[PDB]
Amino acid sequence: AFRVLKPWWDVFTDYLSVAMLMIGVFGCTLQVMQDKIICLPKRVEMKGLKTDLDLQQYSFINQMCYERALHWYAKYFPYLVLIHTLVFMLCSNFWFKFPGSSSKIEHFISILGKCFDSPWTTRALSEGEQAKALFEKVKKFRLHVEEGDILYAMYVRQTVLKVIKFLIIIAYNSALVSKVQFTVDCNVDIQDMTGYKNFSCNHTMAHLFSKLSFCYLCFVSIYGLTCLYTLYWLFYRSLREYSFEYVRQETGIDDIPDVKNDFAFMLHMIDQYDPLYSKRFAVFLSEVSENKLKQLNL
Amino acid sequence: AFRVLKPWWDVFTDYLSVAMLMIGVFGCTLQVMQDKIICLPKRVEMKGLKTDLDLQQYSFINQMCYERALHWYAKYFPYLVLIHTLVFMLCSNFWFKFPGSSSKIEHFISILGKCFDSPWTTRALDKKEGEQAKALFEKVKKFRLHVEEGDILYAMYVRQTVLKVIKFLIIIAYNSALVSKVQFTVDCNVDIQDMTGYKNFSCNHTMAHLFSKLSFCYLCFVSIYGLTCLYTLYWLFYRSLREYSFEYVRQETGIDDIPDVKNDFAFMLHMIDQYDPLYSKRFAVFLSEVSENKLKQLNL
Amino acid sequence: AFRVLKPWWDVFTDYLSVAMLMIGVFGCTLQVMQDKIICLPKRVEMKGLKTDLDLQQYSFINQMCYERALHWYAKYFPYLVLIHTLVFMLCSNFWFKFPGSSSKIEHFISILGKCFDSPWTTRALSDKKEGEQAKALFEKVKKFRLHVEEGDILYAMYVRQTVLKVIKFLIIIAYNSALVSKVQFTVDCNVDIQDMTGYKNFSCNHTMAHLFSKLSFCYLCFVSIYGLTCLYTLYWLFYRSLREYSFEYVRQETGIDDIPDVKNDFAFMLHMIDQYDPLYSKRFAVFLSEVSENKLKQLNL
Amino acid sequence: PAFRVLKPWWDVFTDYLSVAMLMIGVFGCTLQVMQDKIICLPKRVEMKGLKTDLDLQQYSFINQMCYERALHWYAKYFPYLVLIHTLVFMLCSNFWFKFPGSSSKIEHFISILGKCFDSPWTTRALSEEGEQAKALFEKVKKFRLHVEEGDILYAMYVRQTVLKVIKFLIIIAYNSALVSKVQFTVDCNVDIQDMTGYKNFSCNHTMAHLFSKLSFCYLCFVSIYGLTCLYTLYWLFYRSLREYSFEYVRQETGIDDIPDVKNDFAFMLHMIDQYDPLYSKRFAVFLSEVSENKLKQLNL
Amino acid sequence: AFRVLKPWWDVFTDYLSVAMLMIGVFGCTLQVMQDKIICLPKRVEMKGLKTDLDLQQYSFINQMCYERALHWYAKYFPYLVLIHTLVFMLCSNFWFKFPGSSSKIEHFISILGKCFDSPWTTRALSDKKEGEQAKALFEKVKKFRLHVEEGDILYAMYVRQTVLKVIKFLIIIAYNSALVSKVQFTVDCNVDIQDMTGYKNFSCNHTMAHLFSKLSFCYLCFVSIYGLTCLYTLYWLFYRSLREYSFEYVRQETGIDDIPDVKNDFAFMLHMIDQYDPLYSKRFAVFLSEVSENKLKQLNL
Amino acid sequence: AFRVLKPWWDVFTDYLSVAMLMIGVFGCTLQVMQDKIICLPKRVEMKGLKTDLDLQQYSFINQMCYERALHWYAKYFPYLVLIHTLVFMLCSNFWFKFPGSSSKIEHFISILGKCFDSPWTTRALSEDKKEGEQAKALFEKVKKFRLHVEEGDILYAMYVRQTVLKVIKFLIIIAYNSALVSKVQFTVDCNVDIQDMTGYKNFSCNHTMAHLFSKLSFCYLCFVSIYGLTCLYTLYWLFYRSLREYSFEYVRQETGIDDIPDVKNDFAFMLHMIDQYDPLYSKRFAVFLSEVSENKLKQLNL
Repeated sequence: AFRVLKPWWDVFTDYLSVAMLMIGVFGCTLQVMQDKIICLPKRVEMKGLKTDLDLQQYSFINQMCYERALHWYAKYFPYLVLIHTLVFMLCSNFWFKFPGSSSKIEHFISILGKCFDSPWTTRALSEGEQAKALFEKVKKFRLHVEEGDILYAMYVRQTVLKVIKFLIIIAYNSALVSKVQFTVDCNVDIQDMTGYKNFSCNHTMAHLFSKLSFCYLCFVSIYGLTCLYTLYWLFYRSLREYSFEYVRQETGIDDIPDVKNDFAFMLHMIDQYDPLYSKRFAVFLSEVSENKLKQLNL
Repeated sequence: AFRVLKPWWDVFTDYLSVAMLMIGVFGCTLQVMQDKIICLPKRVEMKGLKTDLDLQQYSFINQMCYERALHWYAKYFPYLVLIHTLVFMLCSNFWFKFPGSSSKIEHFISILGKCFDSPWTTRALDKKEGEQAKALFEKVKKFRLHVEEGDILYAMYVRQTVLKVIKFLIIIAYNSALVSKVQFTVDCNVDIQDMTGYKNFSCNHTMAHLFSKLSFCYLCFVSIYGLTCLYTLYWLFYRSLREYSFEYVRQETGIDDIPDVKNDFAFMLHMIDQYDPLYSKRFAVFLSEVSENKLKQLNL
Repeated sequence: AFRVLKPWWDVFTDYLSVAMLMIGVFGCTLQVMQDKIICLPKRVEMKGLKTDLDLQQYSFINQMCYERALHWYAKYFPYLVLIHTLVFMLCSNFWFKFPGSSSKIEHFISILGKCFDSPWTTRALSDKKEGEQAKALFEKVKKFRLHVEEGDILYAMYVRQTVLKVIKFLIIIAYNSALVSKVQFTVDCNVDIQDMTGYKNFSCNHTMAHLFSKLSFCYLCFVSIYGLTCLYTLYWLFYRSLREYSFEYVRQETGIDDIPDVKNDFAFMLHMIDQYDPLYSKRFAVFLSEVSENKLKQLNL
Repeated sequence: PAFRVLKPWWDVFTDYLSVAMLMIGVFGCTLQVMQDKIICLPKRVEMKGLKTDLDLQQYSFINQMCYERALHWYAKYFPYLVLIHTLVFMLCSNFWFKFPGSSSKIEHFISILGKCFDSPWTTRALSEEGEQAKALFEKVKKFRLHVEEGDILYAMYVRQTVLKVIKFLIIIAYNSALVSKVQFTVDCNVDIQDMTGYKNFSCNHTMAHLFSKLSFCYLCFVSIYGLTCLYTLYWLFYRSLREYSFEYVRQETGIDDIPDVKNDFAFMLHMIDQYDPLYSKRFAVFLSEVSENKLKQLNL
Repeated sequence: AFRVLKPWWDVFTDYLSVAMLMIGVFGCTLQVMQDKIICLPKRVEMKGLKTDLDLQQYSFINQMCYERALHWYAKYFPYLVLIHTLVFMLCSNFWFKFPGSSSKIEHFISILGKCFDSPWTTRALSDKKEGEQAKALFEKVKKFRLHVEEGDILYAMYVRQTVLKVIKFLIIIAYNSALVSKVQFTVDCNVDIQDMTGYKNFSCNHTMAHLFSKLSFCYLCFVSIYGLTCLYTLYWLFYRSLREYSFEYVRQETGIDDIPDVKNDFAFMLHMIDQYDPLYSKRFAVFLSEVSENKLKQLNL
Repeated sequence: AFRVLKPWWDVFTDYLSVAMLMIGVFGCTLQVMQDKIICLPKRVEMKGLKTDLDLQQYSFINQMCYERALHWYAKYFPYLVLIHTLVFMLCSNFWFKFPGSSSKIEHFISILGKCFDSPWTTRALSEDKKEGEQAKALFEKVKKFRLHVEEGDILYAMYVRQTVLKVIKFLIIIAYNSALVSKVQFTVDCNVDIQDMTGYKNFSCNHTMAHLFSKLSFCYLCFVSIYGLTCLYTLYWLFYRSLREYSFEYVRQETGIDDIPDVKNDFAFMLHMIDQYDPLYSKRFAVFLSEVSENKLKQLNL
């Protein structure tokens, strides 16, 4: 189910994405509740000024104001939060398990699942026909996957997209997150239908839709930085053509070669989850054990 | 099944975390359907004072006072408690979820489970039995050599302990010193007289007494948890548990050839020994070469 | 699965305790959901008392009256019951769930279970691997005798738990009987809010009061039952010294005058288990006589 | 959960009727806490409307004072009485599968019956392996020593029926006498004369036309559960359920060696017969020493 | 499972019952949301007439009229539909689970399955295990012929269900047919509440009546169809003497002029199952004459 | 499943009915939420006209007018659409489940499945112990089934009946919907005779959900015609082929064995119908329809 190959450079991002969707859900709920703007007519003991206006007129006032005095973001922030969150969620997860190359990753998953528990591997690390069948599958998988370049340039594309969107989001929420102000001074000209021209407006949910904005800014900064670290690892160790050189001096069989391309990426990544399936794969990825099993079967 | 890997410390701690979550959820629920400031104009059988104010002017007054009069905490003690509770919860569950210290712990747990049902240990204290014993000894040597050098399990627990103590202290301070800024009858002096006219208003906040009591409850529970974490940190610092000593096992079973485990095995020992200080002796079975030679001979 | 060790007393108490929580929840539901104290100014054919008051001043009147006139409990009746019930539920279940006190329970239960299905027990009640298993059970019995027959870790906690529960019953009966005559359904309030509304001495009614009185009466009755059960526990835990046992009945029934009498924690364990089913006691105690072990060894030999 | 093998028809009908009573009570409470209460009006004891001139608050106070001082004993808290009574009558049907005194024998009978009806030795003998059946046979000997020893399980279904009948009779009485008095047009007289002004008021109970019907339904349902319980109590002392003997089964299987069980075996076996008259033969096979000797010979 | 065990009347009953339940659900949903009796006082350029009455006097008037002027059925056209629907549902799936009352037909079903699938039928109408298979089938056939053709526990329940169905159908049809002429959009209330509200005689319109009438006709029509199916059961149950069978075609078609004529429960079940599939009858009747057993014994020798 | 038993005519309808059910459900759901006239009294810088009418009397006016002044279909369209959709659906799904006509269809399907995938069928048309025994068993089963089925015409009429009923109901629907469709309007003018109670006589009422509901009905009517047209097309396959007489003519030339005759009546209907899903199961069935093939199977068994 691919859960084996998922570096900590790809799980904290999923968790932070869940949190972002949660903040968006709370914001959407809040904007669902409440009553929005509640504006009154300015007049440009302590008995009060009888405004004298009928209720539908006040609904006309409080509808004209909340579409001619509230800025680009302050009225529709929750929608932007949800859109960016869904974009990031789809971009990260679905990228690798795409349509173009879903087959190779799944088949490598199957081969790794088989070779993780090979009985002949257990014996040699201290069934024979099974070892031969596994060797055949390994050789075919090598000739098919190692002869490949797809599953390499999809993680680079996904991380690049994620980092680009992180930059864009920080930019957008930078500027227009200082224009969410409670008081406002609407000056519209609904003057013959209503009677009082210039009116004052005091949005209801602005305190929250500033604090939620601060929190979303923090979470987006964290996810941006983590994607930054992944983009750092992905281009500072040349993780193509991995090297089972320490494996050779580590296990004794000094003929185990170095896989390349998609095999290299799969190994270097699945190395991060648990640095032990590398040995179990390298066991079947050696030629001398093949002839040894051939002799033993005889 | 991490059951033996959970001392009394991180049992009382988790239960108190659940209680804190309950108080936070109830507080939020009460903050939802309990209205808000019900402010009214001030005048700074008896016929009532006809105040002459419309049905939206009063709403303007309420939604100006409930956001420029009532003090900081008294408006968001529910959410702040919820956030701090979530952090305190997901700050004591990383020694079992973070990659890089997890699979080794799982293997250690499985191995510790393995070396329990040993008839040879009963014999020490069926050809498969001898082969099973030898395989157990070999796997024990393998896992021990695996976890005996990089000992990040007397480190990560230390970091979690220090951070949890820090958070307890900060939370107690900030929710104690300001715990006296929630009152019933606050007086608002807001200057909006061109629209309504009345210049100084009085506001009674609805849920402003069930929150002081709730904050007292949260302070008490958090103080208990702070003391518990402090004592855990004190115990896990009273002596260097980075090296163990099964001198009792040696003096008891006559197997005096096993050395003193350290580092990762020290962590596992000194911790598991808190669950039930007898399964420790079980590992002592797969720790002597004398028994290994005896079993190898018994195979013949 | 520690269902074997649960005396008849705690057999009902836990159930009753769960029941208490139910009342708590219901009470809370009736507080937030329903309305609250209503009120009206007092002027202290037919007619109509026309008293102008815009329908916000009435809200201020209600929400000052029902916070400065209703007594200490009737506003907070549910939360107290929930809190005390959770306290009792925690107290009753920290005797089989305490680290450093539960491993003995597990070891004793495992040993007793191994003894219960013992076929060598059937043989001694009047193969080589079978005899080896019999000797293994005898050795396990010797180990358990050497380990869990010394300290009263599980003979000093049950008494403490009973003491705490009895104290809670006392304090709860006291408080919930004290004020339960101070929760009434017509209160007369006098706050000095006069410059802002006009009428300075008002009458008010707490809507959900005559029901809260009855619910609290029910809570008092159920708590008195739970206290009675705890009292019987404290009378069957202090009139017979269950920390010094003697299997004289098994000696009479089996004929072997060679099984000794366990004491202290083993005595506690045996005595408690004896209240679940009066059979496992003899099956466990049989595999402790030297004649039985000698017979098993001789059959092996 | 296997807690079905011992359940006569009486138990199934009792559970179903209990479910229906619970539903009636739930719907009633939901109604009583989701609509309008009594809605009272002031009494002045072409044309024109009789203007009353009283604000909303005063009217709400009139309603709340009247409809807590005029409506009689039952008609206000009706649904709660049905809920409590249904809870009791649902609790009585459980002190024979939870109480310690009867749980063990019940579970042992369950397991032994499950094994006994699933024995190829039954196909061997009734048509007229080795130690595993003997283990069951020894377990049967083990079972038929902890069981056939006295009257424990045949006290529960001979006492629980008594209490159920008693409480059903009582509830029939107390919902029979206090069901003539849930009226629609009631009159209240509160001395609220300085607050509102009028002295005697009239009040119609809003949802009172459904309480009479719901109470009729509850009266019929309690009648049914009472009759079923009465029948079971009559059975528990009319036909001798304290001594069974598979004598007809003795003729049907031919092996005239099966024993004559008593007390606990009597109640457990007869009620096992009630559910399906095929467990009796399916188990009685592993109860004859001749069958045991036949199995012993089969081992060789 | 029981798919072959459903007559045409059974499927028609299931369908009509589902329709009835749906109609009742729709009616209940409507009655929840919109039904409300409205009323106003009656006083015997166009200028308005000011009734002069407050906002609770109208509530008292409406909630007195809508309980003293609308008749018994009109109050709940939905309740009676729901109850009769539940009753018909209970009548459904009645004979099949009375005591356990399932093995009594499960044996017949297993017998029919084993009878259809035997090669011996093809061989007769044209190994040791097949000879053993025929022997086992014959033994089971004898056991069922003795057990099934022994009394009345498979004819009483279904017949009683049919009788109850006919009775309920006729009763509900009569009741909803006699008094459907009282649902209307105008009702004239003359209540005696005059010293309190003042306007003595009032007129009322019932909100959702001119729909309930139509729905009522709907129910009647639908119920009629179901009832007609029940009537056909009277045709099926009371005309044919299915309690006696006769292998009139078995001897003519398979050549074995010895196939017996079943009686009582077996005969009725055969006459029924003939409706579902007219092939299993010969399959079961193959093991109904001693000729088949003799042939099986000869071939297995 | 009766996969072979569904022509194109049985394909379009099975989903057009689902669409009709959706339209009806949405119409009813909307009707349940927002509706009902909002009437006002008539008079048979600008300042409004005070009316002096309470907030209950106006409700009574609304409920009397929107019950005695708006025409039948406009008042209850959605019920009508749901009912007609259910009826057409059930009529469609009758014959393939009717008592007395179902088991025969299952037997036909079983025979077809046996004959299509058969090593004997492949071998015979290409130019053992288990194979020979199975071939003999199939030959006997087919010989019995032909006389067991080709005796009457029960299941080859019900298709004619179902087609006739669907076409008739399509005619009826395209009648009623076209007729009572100009009676859905927005502004109606009601004259109730209630003057002593509310005071005004001639009232006007702007209905809501009309210039939407009416439009939906047009939609429905169009989609309804679809079903009817499809049924009419199936009528060509009904009474133009005389399908009650099958003619296995091409098989005897294209397979080489001129010993299988042409079926009639019920078998003819079943074969012609199954021939519209894949024009090859016919030959694979006719493989076990020649006497020479049975003789060869017997000889290979012998």
